[PDB]
Amino acid sequence: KIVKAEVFVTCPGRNFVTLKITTEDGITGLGDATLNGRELSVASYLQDHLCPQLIGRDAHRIEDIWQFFYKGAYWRRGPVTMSAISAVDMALWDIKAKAANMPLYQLLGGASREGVMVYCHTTGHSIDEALDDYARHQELGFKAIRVQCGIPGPEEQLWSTEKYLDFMPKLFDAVRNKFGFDEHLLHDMHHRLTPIEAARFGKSIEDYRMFWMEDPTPAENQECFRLIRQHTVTPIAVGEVFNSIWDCKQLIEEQLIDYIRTTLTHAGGITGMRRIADFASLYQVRTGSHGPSDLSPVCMAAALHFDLWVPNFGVQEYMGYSEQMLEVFPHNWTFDNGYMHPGEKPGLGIEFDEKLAAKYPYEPAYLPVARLEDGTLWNW
Amino acid sequence: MKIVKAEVFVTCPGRNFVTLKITTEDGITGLGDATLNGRELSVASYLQDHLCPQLIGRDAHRIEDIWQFFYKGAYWRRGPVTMSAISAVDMALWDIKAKAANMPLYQLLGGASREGVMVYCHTTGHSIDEALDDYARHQELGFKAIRVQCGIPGMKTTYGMSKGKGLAYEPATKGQWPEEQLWSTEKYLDFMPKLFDAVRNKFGFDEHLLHDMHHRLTPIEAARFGKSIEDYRMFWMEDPTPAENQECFRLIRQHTVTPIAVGEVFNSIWDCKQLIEEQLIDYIRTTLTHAGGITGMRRIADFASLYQVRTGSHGPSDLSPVCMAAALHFDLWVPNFGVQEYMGYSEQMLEVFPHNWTFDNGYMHPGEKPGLGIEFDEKLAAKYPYEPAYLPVARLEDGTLWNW
Amino acid sequence: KIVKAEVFVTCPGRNFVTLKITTEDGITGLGDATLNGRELSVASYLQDHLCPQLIGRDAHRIEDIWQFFYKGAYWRRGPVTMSAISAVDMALWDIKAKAANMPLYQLLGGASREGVMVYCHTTGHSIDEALDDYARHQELGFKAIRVQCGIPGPEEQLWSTEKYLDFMPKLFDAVRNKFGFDEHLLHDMHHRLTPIEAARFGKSIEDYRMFWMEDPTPAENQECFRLIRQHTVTPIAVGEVFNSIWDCKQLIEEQLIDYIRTTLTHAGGITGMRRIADFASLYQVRTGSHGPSDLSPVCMAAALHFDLWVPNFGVQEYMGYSEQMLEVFPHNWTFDNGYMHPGEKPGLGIEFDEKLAAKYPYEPAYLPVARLEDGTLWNW
Amino acid sequence: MKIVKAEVFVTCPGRNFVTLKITTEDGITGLGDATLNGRELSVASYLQDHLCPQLIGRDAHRIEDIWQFFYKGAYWRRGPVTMSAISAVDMALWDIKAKAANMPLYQLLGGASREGVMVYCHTTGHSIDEALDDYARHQELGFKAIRVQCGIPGMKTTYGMSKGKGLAYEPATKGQWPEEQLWSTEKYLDFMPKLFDAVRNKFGFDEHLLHDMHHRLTPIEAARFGKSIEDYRMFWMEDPTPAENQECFRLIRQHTVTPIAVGEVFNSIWDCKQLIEEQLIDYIRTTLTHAGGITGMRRIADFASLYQVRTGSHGPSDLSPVCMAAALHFDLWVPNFGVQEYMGYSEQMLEVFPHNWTFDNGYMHPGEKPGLGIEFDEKLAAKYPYEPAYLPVARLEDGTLWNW
Ligand SMILES: [Mg+2]
Ligand SMILES: [Mg+2]
Ligand SMILES: [Mg+2]
Ligand SMILES: [Mg+2]
Repeated sequence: KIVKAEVFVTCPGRNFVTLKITTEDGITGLGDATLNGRELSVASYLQDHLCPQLIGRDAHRIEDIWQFFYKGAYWRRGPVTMSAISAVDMALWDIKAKAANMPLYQLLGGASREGVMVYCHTTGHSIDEALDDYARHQELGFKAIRVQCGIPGPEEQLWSTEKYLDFMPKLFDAVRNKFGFDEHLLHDMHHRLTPIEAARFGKSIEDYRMFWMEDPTPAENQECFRLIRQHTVTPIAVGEVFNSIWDCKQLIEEQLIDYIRTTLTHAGGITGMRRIADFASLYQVRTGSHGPSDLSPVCMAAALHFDLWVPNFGVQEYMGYSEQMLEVFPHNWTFDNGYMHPGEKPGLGIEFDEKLAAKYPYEPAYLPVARLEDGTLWNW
Repeated sequence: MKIVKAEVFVTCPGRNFVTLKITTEDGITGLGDATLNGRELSVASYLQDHLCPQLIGRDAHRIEDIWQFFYKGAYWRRGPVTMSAISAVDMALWDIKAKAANMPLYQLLGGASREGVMVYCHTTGHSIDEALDDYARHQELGFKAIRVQCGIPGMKTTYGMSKGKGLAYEPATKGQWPEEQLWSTEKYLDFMPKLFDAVRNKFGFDEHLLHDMHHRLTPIEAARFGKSIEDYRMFWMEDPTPAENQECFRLIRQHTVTPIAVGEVFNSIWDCKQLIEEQLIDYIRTTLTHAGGITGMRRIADFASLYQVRTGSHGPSDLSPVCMAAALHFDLWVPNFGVQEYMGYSEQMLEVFPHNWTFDNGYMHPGEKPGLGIEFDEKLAAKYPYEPAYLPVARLEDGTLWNW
Repeated sequence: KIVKAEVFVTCPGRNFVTLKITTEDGITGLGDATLNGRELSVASYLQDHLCPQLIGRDAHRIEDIWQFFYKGAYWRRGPVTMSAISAVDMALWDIKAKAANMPLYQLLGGASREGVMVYCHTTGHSIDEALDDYARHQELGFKAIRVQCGIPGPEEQLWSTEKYLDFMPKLFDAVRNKFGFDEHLLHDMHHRLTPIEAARFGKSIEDYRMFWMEDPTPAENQECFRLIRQHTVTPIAVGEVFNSIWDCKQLIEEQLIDYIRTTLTHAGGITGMRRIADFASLYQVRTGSHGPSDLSPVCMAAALHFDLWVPNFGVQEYMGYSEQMLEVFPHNWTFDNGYMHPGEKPGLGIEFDEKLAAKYPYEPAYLPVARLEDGTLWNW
Repeated sequence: MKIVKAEVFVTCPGRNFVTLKITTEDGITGLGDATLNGRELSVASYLQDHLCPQLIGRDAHRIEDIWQFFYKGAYWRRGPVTMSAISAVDMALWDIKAKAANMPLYQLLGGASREGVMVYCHTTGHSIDEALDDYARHQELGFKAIRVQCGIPGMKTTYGMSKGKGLAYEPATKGQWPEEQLWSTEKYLDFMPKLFDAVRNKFGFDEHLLHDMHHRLTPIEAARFGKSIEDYRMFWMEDPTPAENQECFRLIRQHTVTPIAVGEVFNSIWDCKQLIEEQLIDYIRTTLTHAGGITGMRRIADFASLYQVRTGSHGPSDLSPVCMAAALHFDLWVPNFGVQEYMGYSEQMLEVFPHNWTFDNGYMHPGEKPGLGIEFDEKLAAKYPYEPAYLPVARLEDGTLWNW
């Protein structure tokens, strides 16, 4: 029996929305509802609408509560809706695993791997800046590195597809010339391109053999990935902004992508993302979960548990966190030579320092938007 | 027209309404509806906490860039909550634009395609006889198109506080937890065609006859049901089966010539693209408040038209009179218009939203007032603070959580 | 209430057919019905058949009049039919915007951009002629330039596909060697090729990264673009000669093109071309409206209004006009550093000098035809 | 044979006809029909102002190059007006070519596939009884195939100057504005199958039974209607739904085995390629005057044949006796021939076009005269100047502008 369903919002120094479920017998569960830029919309969805409906209820019935909130909302999917349902899910699996006196990955089918490969972020204003950044991050032991750097030439940013097409292969060329192959080489395209520009981009970087190119073109219309897929063999990843298998069912069934980047916080929690992962396996599509700063350590934990089990695991993103971010969330995960592992403690193995949290009130922050030279509002 | 104020109001007289009011430097005012039954405060937040402070520097004239700015600029893209917010803005912006133009909004959309807008009512009963009387009542009111339902024998609620035989009008029930209904598809399949039989027998054809299936059946069940009602020439059979998987409408279309409507719960063209392009439906029921306002909904309708799909906008109590006035401008213009749903508003609800549409012999027509032709009495709105109220859920005999 | 629906035909020095609608209260609207080479066919369609039917009628009912002329004609589509209906449409939106005391782009949803990128025409007898032409047009400030030049070796012209395949990539090579990338590089193929020749053409110019190749093969059968699309990543544009969404629905739905070149005068006016534009947006196809001399300034105006609004705007063609052409049409559009903007006056912001117009009677002029060495009549 | 003259004539006895006459250096004459009901002068222009001066140097022998020269050389390619012009040329050119050959035109096409050409008539009534008498009248005239219609009870025009019960023969009404008709699909669906029932009941089978749906229904409506008339074994059900989107015929074909005809309004193989290749129709109703003359129409028919689609050429008052004489040569040859429509011509109309086809017991046969076997009396044509006349439009109860 759930006795309390509480929502917390904190900023050290970025916003996190956290759900805490308490049962009658003292077991306590944590869940991430963080939705970058629309945080208070989810907080209200939970505090005002889902949490009171979680009170009479048996914690054991994870599936039923999921279905109850999924279908019972009537207006069915969506980023806010799912960020909430996933928070409820995450906290209930936290509770169940504690109840099993097990780490979460154990309830899922146990470890399919000894370690979880993560990738880091590297960036510059110039190529030279980028290569020194890659070299220090290689030094830190990551086996997979996502590389970006500036093009020669909400916050509104300026975008030129054309300047990017002509210039950006030059980066991967440099990375490969300095440092060999062996490391996995990654790149985020940030939805900036047309399908046929993405095809062109893919071809032009095939020589450097990317582990993937991610978010090539906006994917509301999943048919738009067909064009890129018929023209390049550079691996494709997508799915940060997805909240549903309905967002990616076509991309996977038509073998248009190699990595699905959906996340526990945003795509349905353990319950939903289990189903998405399993579906992708049939098509030899692998998991490339988003791991930015704006998913809180609660999700990282659960995602290290998920990643430890999934047969078809690909990579985990680990953008990382502030010592200021992490200390609100006492964690027990480890890192060694480019692999992470979840705790071996019951549940998610994660805590929430409420008193510390209360030191940090919500502060408004929005993601940038992109505009052409034109001023036409583009995909950031 | 620099936007100078962007305010959200939550009022409950006596069901919840979320209303956005945008005010311009020169003092033009526009209203937008952002009501999302059962999750209202999330949108209120989505508007109040993130979006309305972003609307403050902006030129109200630039409706498209604003729509795209919020649509894409929210990096997380679709969905009921997000789209409820965006639509409210867009609706308010088009209200302001027609006011600036000194024109009823329909005039800006392309002018009128028709002299008036056909609306349908609902009728119900616990028994077939009851439903026939309700039908006769609405027939004498001049309704040309009527949606009929009635109870499945054996299946009345055992819940003592159910608003029950009401509920078809106001399904969201004041309180904390959703009312739980028991569903049997099998008893529905055997019984419901008898309702349409009896209606057509007593009151022949001449009336357009509508029916809502409330998402309960699977494709092959809906297929059979459509077949079993072909003799009655339904104007439509509505929300047959869950539509997240648009391919699920295929088995239905293969097997019956009963007309198919869907789209109440949709917030985007991406929710219905496949259904339309594949000609799996005849009527698209998406709404201004939930499906992207004037801007987003003109796109859906125009796309639909290419496939000879007509509009059949959802119009329950939980869309505010602002969305209603707006829908009537859209309906009066839209070339591929089919029908408009018109659930009543109580007097209580309407005196908060002074309006100017009219009704005559089954057809509605909006203001000839500039903008939408709708107001929002903030002083009377302030009298009705938010009250929690939630949509039912359905469970099978199993206890299985099912589609409501 | 419309009181007059007048058609004018003038030649300074090229033919234009113009429609002028007057309402009871003095508001006046202008519309382009110019159809190159068949001008008097449209003039008659209007004066003899549509205009008298516009007299009793309410100017506000733009949609209804469109539908009334579209379906009521019984014989439904076609270049002449649509050139007429579009003229009626254009003039009625001119009237409506005046009635709103607004520039037209405002009624459409307002400006999505600060400027409208145009491309110019450049040509030669030789490559050197072409490059000096490009350099002077770059000097004039265009950011997009369509390049043609002669192959070494109605008016009937001679055509050799084979000489063109072997030679024409040599041009883009020269343009890129002299002047860098940055500028958008364009080319018109004039329907001259087979689908598989077009595929070959596309591949061979991929190295120069064209903004587009336009009208690769005749498109009555839209399936003929499939072959080019599976073999090249050079962007494709098409649609000058289209009058309908039915002409291009398959090309867009199957993601066979990147730019749709339909025009207000020829494809249904604001009402029709709004629908075509919107449909193309779903597939990330962008607008590349034809802007030749034989669309009159009335259309240019309205097209600058349309272009200013369309979310999915791509480019506007601006072949340009004679000082002799423009002075019949007092205009208020501007040009600055490769961008155009429509007036800020009510309506289209365009006028028609009738008295001047009457100085210039119609004169017969036809487009060339193309013939192989054979004499077989080919696609010009 | 150098073309020396190329003239357009517009005459009205008493409906409009546009006729092209081509004259050769040696003095062979050929006539072509270019009539486009309701927009006649546009084609007249398209011929007179641009095309006929282009036909002046040319060798009349080169029919194909001429066809392509105008087809492609008009940079703007298809369409009712353009194609009306091109067909008129082509028809005149093939008339000249058979004259040069001293042969009836059919002989040049491949010779006769049949001894004669089946034609269908129309019958109508305000009531079913009336229509049955009209049926009996045409049955005794020897017609083997008959198209039947009649009024939908309640829906007679309230317009005092309507030619009304006529109109099925000459729908284009002299004047300035189109006559406006009110349409109800729902009343059509409930009533019309009763007409076919009554016909088959009084006069059994033995007659081929045809019916024109006039573009009024949507795919699922047409689907239902086809189903509802299966018992009567219609020879065809015609123009079911607008066909700009050829995919719209799919829902129809999936649901009924009632035969489907379409193509009156088509000007090109591109208008019907998908419909044929997908086997969505049984009869292709394109015409010599509107669909590309002998040259373009042999292509359409041959393509159709691959799919077992037969020809069912439209033949109303608004195709001239030149197009009729031409159609009978085409029909007599074409292997996949289905039926020919034969609306009468008044005596007035025919004395302008001295002809030589014959009719015997429901079958027509063209001249055994060289060329088409048709003339054009220019002196009597000159007596009847052009009179404006326009096709109706239909509006729904709504005022909505709909498909006529
Ligand atoms: Mg990304
Ligand atoms: Mg419903
Ligand atoms: Mg071109
Ligand atoms: Mg017909």
